[PDB]
Amino acid sequence: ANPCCSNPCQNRGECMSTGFDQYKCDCTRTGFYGENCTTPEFLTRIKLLLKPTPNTVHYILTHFKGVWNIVNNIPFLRSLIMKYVLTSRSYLIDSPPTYNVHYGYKSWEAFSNLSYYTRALPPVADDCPTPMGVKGNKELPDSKEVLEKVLLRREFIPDPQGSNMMFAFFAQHFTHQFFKTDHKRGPGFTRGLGHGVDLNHIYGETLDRQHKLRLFKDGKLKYQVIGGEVYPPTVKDTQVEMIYPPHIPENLQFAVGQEVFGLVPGLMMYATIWLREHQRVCDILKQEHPEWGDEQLFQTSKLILIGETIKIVIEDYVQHLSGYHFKLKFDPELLFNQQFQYQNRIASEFNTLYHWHPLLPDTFNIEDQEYSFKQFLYNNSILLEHGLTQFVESFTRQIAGRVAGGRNVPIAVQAVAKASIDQSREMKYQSLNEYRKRFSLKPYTSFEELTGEKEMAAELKALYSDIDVMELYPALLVEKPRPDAIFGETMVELGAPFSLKGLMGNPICSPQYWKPSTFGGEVGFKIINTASIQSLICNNVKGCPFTSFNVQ
Amino acid sequence: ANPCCSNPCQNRGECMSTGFDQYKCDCTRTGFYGENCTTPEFLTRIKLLLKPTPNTVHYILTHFKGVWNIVNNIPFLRSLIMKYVLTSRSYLIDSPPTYNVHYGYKSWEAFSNLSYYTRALPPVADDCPTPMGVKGNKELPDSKEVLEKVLLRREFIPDPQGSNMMFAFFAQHFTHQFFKTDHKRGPGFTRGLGHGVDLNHIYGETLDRQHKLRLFKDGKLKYQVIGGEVYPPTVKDTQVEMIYPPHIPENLQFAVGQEVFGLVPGLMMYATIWLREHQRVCDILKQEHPEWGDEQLFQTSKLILIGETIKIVIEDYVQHLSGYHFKLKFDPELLFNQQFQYQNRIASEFNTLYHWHPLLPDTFNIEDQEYSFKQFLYNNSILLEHGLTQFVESFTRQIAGRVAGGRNVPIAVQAVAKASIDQSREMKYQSLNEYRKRFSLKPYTSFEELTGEKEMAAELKALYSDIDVMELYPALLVEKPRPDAIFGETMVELGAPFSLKGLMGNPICSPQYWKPSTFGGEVGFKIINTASIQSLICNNVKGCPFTSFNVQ
Ligand code: HEM
Ligand code: HEM
Ligand SMILES: C[C@H](C(=O)O)c1ccc(-c2ccccc2)c(F)c1
Ligand SMILES: C[C@H](C(=O)O)c1ccc(-c2ccccc2)c(F)c1
Ligand SMILES: *[C@@H]1O[C@H](CO)[C@@H](O)[C@H](O)[C@H]1NC(C)=O
Ligand SMILES: *[C@@H]1O[C@H](CO)[C@@H](O)[C@H](O)[C@H]1NC(C)=O
Ligand SMILES: *[C@@H]1O[C@H](CO)[C@@H](O)[C@H](O)[C@H]1NC(C)=O
Ligand SMILES: *[C@@H]1O[C@H](CO)[C@@H](O)[C@H](O)[C@H]1NC(C)=O
Ligand SMILES: *[C@@H]1O[C@H](CO)[C@@H](O)[C@H](O)[C@H]1NC(C)=O
Ligand SMILES: *[C@@H]1O[C@H](CO)[C@@H](O)[C@H](O)[C@H]1NC(C)=O
Repeated sequence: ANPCCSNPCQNRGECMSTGFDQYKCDCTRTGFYGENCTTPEFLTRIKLLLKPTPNTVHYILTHFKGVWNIVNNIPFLRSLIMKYVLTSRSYLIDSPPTYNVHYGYKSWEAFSNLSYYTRALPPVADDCPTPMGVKGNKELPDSKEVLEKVLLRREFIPDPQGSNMMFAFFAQHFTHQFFKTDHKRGPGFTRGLGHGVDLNHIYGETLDRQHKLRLFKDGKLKYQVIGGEVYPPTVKDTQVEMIYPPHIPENLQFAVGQEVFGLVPGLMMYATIWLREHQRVCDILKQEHPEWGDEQLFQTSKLILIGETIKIVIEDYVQHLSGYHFKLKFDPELLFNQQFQYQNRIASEFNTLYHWHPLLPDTFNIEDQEYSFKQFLYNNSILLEHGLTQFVESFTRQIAGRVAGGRNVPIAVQAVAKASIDQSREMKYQSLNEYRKRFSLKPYTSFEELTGEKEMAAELKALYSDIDVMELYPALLVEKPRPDAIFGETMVELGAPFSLKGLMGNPICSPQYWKPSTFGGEVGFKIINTASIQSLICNNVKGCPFTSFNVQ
Repeated sequence: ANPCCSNPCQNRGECMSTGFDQYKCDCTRTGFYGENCTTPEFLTRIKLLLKPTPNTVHYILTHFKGVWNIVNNIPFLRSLIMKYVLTSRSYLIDSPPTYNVHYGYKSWEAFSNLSYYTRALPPVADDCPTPMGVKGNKELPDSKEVLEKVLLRREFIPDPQGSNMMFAFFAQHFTHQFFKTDHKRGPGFTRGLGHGVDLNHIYGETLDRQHKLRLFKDGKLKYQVIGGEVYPPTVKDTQVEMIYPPHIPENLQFAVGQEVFGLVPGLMMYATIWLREHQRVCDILKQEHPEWGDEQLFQTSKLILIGETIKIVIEDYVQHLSGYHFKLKFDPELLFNQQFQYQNRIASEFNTLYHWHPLLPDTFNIEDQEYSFKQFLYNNSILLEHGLTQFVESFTRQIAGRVAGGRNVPIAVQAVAKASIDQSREMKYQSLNEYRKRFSLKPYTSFEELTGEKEMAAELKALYSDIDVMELYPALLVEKPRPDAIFGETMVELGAPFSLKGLMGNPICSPQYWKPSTFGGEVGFKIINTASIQSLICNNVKGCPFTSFNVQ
């Protein structure tokens, strides 16, 4: 019955109901006027007829390698480009935040309550007739059918871009500091109240935890030496709360920080590399500051490690991911002369679009072995069995599945994939098209336009019947990838704006923070400014195993 | 022993210890280079030799009434001026926040932990020799001596600017949503985790509270009709936790929202006016939105009331306070084209500089009576006895004490004044001069320069011996007021930057929020844009008592 159920306001205007069966669009600053913020203002016209499309843009970024190699060596230009990608991307995210599972309207509860993931688009009014608003049928197609028909994996489809199990697991570890659904409250609620790259997955979400994981000597994190390698301390020694199956023999119940990283050796591999890293910096810092004490050593390293993380995430992780030939750059000063909010609130659409389960192969091949999901899970004895060096070697040399394209979700995690479907639904999401539009994309005219092929498209059409009812999660995985890429337009276009705001909207990037002394001097500032995934592994892994997020 | 104890870094450069008995200044972006961020860069030189002083600036703003009457009538100019006071003021506040009681260095703990009030200047290293760093004696002068000698009130000194008990009590009520020391943790810790104008003092700091204070009908706040007037409901009925002396007969234990507002009828007078206001808007909104429900009515009104508050605070409260002839303006768009962070962390220095106890008269004269502190306190029977209209009349017609100038602290709240002295000390504050400098002021060369007279100045010199050791709180109250003003340079120059950031760094002011629909339409947007203290009282008080923050 809500007159805004039809989602009538275009170009980002807001729908306000002014009656019962009447509504109104707040086209403020949308650049468009008219009943539904549709009639563009003259200047809008100009901009529109001059702005390339994500694909043409993507094309240039993907081709002309030579030109790019010139561009990448002319600092001004590089900063000029990065600055723009940085600003244009960011302008797509509401900051300060608005809307959440419970609020389709601004509200102070929505703004102040940090327990909710924010929303890029409001939920759907509960009294709307069809689950996507007004379009489509009384109910969406059965998630089990959707799952099986176009999601489940038949033959493992490797990713053409090259993503290996180093990339796959980094993505798990990294995003898991912020993606932490409080399943006690419901999807839509988070436990990462730090809403970003705060490194809580290393240090603990709370002071008590952090304090239990800490050594209180030279600023270091607690640990243990097994074999000759440095591993996280036990749950029995530290007493931190970790999630482990009742049969772990104790002694393998590592502590770490993010309570769920004991569930997969790939996470614990990284969790150990970072513990190692923290300690390393404590040493580097302590050499510079004989006068410092345990806290300033700790607090300063945590700042450096957060810097390294943001550096690696843009110049290695996202670089690989992008496919672009342009050398992305992590340089805070780029936004010192730009209007930019140094704050972030993680949106559930970024949580949902980030369920990259179609990256997990069918077996984890750790040189001389090929473990099953069943044997890999919760098995840190494998980790102690092979040990980082030959783990970075194994995983560096092991492609991951393709995310976009369709039918690549391991039937092992099919329960998780269906869950993504079911939750988006209970969270009253909007169609893939509403989202596409919200992100300046052109809505798909047919399921086939979506997929770029016919059998899945066909199966979708049978199921959803109207392209304008196609759900966001499924369509992201069942979507025509760009050339020899891992994802399609939708995934890169929604996630990009989200990923860059949380990375650049971190306080260490603010003019007041971005200065040497913040990090313990000009030496700690290099640590951040010279960080790479290769350096992270070289410095903390036994033999300087060569690494990459790309399989050779 | 900390080599930074001497506070060697000038022009806002940060001190980093690089040794044990060696330090270093991070003059980044300070505009100055050289060992102590002292040698100005050429461009700095230009700015410096062209920037008037707070007093000459103040002069112009205080004089030339006619010229101002012209400027106040040419929109462009007015926006042009307000925009600059708004931007220049704000650039004096670290946002994102840095430093706190426990951290003299940036730290993630400092940044993320919302339980601490932030710090404009870092605390003093615990291993520094003298309590202000390196300068002064092993101990500051006895607070009791300082209190009695230059703080306590002899003969009531009324404020030459005109402040009445309407102003005095509004400042109490308003600032008390954000100034809420958690005396169980220690000074330096706050309970207003909303860090600003969120109106928790009306709605409750928490959802549970809010929910108990709420009616759940038409979006209204719970209440009761006594006589014929509308007053807050009881603690018995609602069950909210209020602070009241064990002898309040129940039935006079009003609920309200800020747990300490039952302690003084002046607070409860406002707390009842705002309850009334909320309800009023619920009615206005409901008329516009027959389709809305209890939540949207509630959440929307709260946003409007937060708007009115920011409107009244800049165009009436700060307007009066300022003494300026220029018409201040609350207009969010002024900052839509400016770099500005829409966030705020309340600093303890703002808490301390805001203890305006020298405003309280010796008796509360409520037309036909002159109550003593002892009879006014916790006495809401007086409120029910006289009743808002003749309360706004009484208080409108009653000057308040002068804050600056010296010796005007009611001996009745001398315990609170001494406490301000004690706590600043325990919180390891810095001298008035360090603060003056941090706020682009010229340090006082003598106690007499500070006071603008000799007996107190003399008593101070006996006591502190070095001007450079004079403490921030005392000097604020014992300071030469500007002409016929209530405070001096330091109070206006520190508190200004603070007060404007918290007011303008509110999400409702952000481009995404500042739009009609956010407030329920173009109607609720007027409520905000046409708000005045006179309107607030007219609409909710029995006979439209004329009001003002100025005594005739
Ligand atoms: C073998 C490793 C993996 C396993 C077994 C696995 C398993 C799961 C499970 C059981 C959930 C929770 C399902 C629910 O009840 O809602 C989940 C959530 C998630 N997974 Fe994975 N996953 C793995 C790898 C990945 C990878 C490589 C990514 C890539 C980014 C990923 C991203 C996510 C995200 C973003 C969530 C949501 C986090 C949250 O909201 O708490 N997963 N995964
Ligand atoms: C008759 C009313 C008043 C009484 C009896 C009173 C009493 C007190 C007391 C006992 C404290 C706490 C002292 C401590 O630190 O232990 C305090 C704090 C404070 N008072 Fe007053 N006061 C009154 C009026 C005012 C007014 C009119 C203002 C003007 C703004 C004011 C501003 C403050 C501020 C800013 C604080 C700090 C709040 C906090 O940090 O919790 N007070 N007052
Ligand atoms: C820098 C580049 C861009 O903005 O074009 C870029 C940045 C971020 C992403 C990105 C997209 C989805 C999930 C995580 C990151 C991406 F795919 C591409
Ligand atoms: C707007 C005006 C200005 O900046 O000049 C202004 C702003 C804030 C204050 C102010 C000063 C001391 C305590 C509280 C507020 C003030 F006294 C004057
Ligand atoms: C605006 O949208 C409504 C609802 O979708 C539609 O019925 C109406 O005709 C549209 N009007 C214009 C001018 O676009
Ligand atoms: C956040 O808000 C929702 C509803 O307003 C509520 O269910 C949840 O408990 C809130 N959490 C807190 C800590 O206020
Ligand atoms: C765990 O790893 C060990 C050693 O790598 C392996 O032999 C075993 O099969 C795994 N555990 C399970 C339950 O499969
Ligand atoms: C810098 O500050 C220190 C400590 O106050 C002082 O002793 C030193 O002489 C100053 N040097 C310069 C060049 O300002
Ligand atoms: C904030 O920090 C201080 C010390 O680090 C601590 O005492 C306080 O409990 C912290 N609060 C929270 C919520 O972390
Ligand atoms: C409170 O004030 C009322 C009305 O002004 C007065 O009659 C009464 O004596 C006071 N209460 C007490 C306990 O004295």
